[PDB]
Amino acid sequence: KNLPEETFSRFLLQLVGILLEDIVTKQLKVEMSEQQHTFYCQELGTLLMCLIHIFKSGMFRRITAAATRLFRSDGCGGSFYTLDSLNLRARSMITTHPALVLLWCQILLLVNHTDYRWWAEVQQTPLGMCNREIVRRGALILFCDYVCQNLHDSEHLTWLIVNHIQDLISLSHEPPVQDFISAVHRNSAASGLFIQAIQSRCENLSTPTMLKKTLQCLEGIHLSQSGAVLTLYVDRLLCTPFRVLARMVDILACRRVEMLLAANLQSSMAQLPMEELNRIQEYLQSSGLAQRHQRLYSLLDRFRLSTDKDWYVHLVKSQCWTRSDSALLEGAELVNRIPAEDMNAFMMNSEFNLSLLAPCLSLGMSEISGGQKSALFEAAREVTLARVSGTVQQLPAVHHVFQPELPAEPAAYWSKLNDLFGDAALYQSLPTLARALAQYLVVVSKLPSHLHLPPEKEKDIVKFVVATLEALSWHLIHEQIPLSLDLQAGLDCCCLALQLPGLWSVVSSTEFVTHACSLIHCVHFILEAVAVQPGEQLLSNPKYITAACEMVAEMVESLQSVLALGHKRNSGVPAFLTPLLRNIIISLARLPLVNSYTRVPPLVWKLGWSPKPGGDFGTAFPEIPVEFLQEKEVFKEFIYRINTLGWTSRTQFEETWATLLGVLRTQINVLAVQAITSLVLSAMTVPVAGNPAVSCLEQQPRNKPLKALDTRFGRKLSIIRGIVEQEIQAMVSKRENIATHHLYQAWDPVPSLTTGALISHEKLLLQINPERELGSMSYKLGQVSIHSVWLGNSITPGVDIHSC
Repeated sequence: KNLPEETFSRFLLQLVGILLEDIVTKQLKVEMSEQQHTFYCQELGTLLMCLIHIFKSGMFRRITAAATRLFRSDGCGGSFYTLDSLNLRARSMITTHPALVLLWCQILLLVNHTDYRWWAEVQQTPLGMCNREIVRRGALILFCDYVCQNLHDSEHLTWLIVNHIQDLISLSHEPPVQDFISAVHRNSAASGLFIQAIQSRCENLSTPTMLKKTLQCLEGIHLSQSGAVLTLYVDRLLCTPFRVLARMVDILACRRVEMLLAANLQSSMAQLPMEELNRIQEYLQSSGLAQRHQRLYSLLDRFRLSTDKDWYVHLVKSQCWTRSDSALLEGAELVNRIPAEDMNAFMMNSEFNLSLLAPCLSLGMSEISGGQKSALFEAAREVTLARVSGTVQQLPAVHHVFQPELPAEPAAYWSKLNDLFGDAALYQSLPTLARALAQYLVVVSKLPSHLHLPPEKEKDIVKFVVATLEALSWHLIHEQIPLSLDLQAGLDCCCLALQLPGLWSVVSSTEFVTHACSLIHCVHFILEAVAVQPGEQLLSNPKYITAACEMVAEMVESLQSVLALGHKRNSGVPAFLTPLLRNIIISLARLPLVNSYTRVPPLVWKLGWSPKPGGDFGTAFPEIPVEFLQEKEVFKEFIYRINTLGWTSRTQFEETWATLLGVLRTQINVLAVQAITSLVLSAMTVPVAGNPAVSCLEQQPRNKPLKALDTRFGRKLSIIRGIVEQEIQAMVSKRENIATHHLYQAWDPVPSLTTGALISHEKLLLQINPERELGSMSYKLGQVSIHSVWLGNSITPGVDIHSC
């Protein structure tokens, strides 16, 4: 019993199917002409204009409902052109005929078929092919105009804004995406999600044409979300050097303050917090930004006020025993001239600002780097490490590995973790205690032995890198991003404990199999919930150990594609983590829990190689035999795993030496003389020598140390140009050496020379040769100058590196 609805709708959807099995699968000069191909792809152009007139004009009522029960339906046992067969033909129509794959985008929306498998290939959700950007930007102007019509479905609003951010803004002169944004300004909860996306994509919104299109879309947003547009107008986008992009973000930030005070004073204070308001004004005084823009600074002072020995002690309490302020560089100097016999009585108290404890550590280092020992920096190492222990004392006894896929399925262990740890008051401390351990571990390479971390308190700083990175994965499931500056403060406590020789050794032992496999689940969870758009991947024994072992193989192949600074695939990571997350995937696959599997290239596990592991751990595979390396595609992927990964204790250095010499058909003679170059240079490195995480290749200045210094006027010369050169490298230089975001990371790996200590950056003031970009550390034909050949090897006319 065939309906007349049913007879006429199988005839127009299987005549789209005849025209598309030809244009793909027919030869272009054999069966058809070219004058006969001007008119064969032009009969598919006026038959898709007949199908979007029946579904839109509404006069054809019965024909619209018939297709929706068919594209959802399978074919009759294969007797029809079914809807998954018809759509394989069209994605190979992408490239030859890109004007007719924009007409097939507007039909699939119109039938209620918004299926996220096909809509990701056409938009590339995380030089170029010139004929796809008509379709990639053409299917995103057509996917917004379907969202704007029926905006009641919130499932389609939250997909297109979180994923496509750099594309949603850069189209804003278009009549279907101009209407998508105004409804977001109408909607209360849909406006707040648009503003979390730009803070991740500020690294690409700096070119002068991409920033003029944000301010026309951040022009008028909802009044309940004008407190998140005023922390974005001050922190990120106002420091642009464009003086009509610093002038047009003065029109938009003074206008948020004026509509708020004529509004209710009740709803606006819960919108812009009293602790969050003090953070903003500390950014403007240490910089010159308040004195540049006068109109912005007048409006924020009126907001707050509507809402002598022992005399000196009381005045400093007003900004420290409080909730939060923006006085941080100004707050840190006041604590200095407390009489220095009593810091802990006046710092370790009920509620001292822990954001006045982490910038307290930076200023007392500058005193030590030049001169006398610091009452700022000695007594604030005592305060930092006592608060770290009690939270781990608040943690339970026996630790189980974090699992974001099946969290409550193991046990009721996670009942304690939401009440003693999951409190929103205990969570606030974990990014204030997280800036604390970031600045303390850096200066360890240049502190005296009074100031190094204790050996008994060394266990409790290993256990606390594990516990603050699990509060980061717990908000992405539930609430939002943590703060995305608190994405950035928690993964700096983790990058430094893996660089020190003390803290890295404790993570390797048998007692910490649960704590080293939980930094692998939680750095793969922050890298996948940011880079991998929904419906993708990164690139294209108990269970948890091999679920931690398979996790590290996937992430290292991304450093080619995903986390390489400036790739086409790196538009999705917001580029303040590509310094941070590149240095941290290296130093976790140097663990003896993991390292044996990671050197095996991925073409091997498709082939038949799987011996048994045993090392009193999970995976202790032997090294790869020579017979697999005799193929080039199999041999190009083993050399990748050994250079960016480095090596370990000296027994593992001679294992890779014997595998390459048996290779020494001429396509594999070329690529293995280049693999012997890279093994010697990891014995040439001046710290740990085999770790590309911490270190880089030693270089020698061929310029001698100067004569113009060392006089009484000459010692004055060295202090003045110490301040000028040091904030250049924060702006000008390339940070090849440095992962973290901190300021005074001046580090040049020139050794002393029979090698000795390392020379600091301030002592080699003008030694570095002019052949090299500032701070960019690589081979550039001048690493060892012949000054340094003759005084290490006295000739003038742990590995045995002399052996190799």
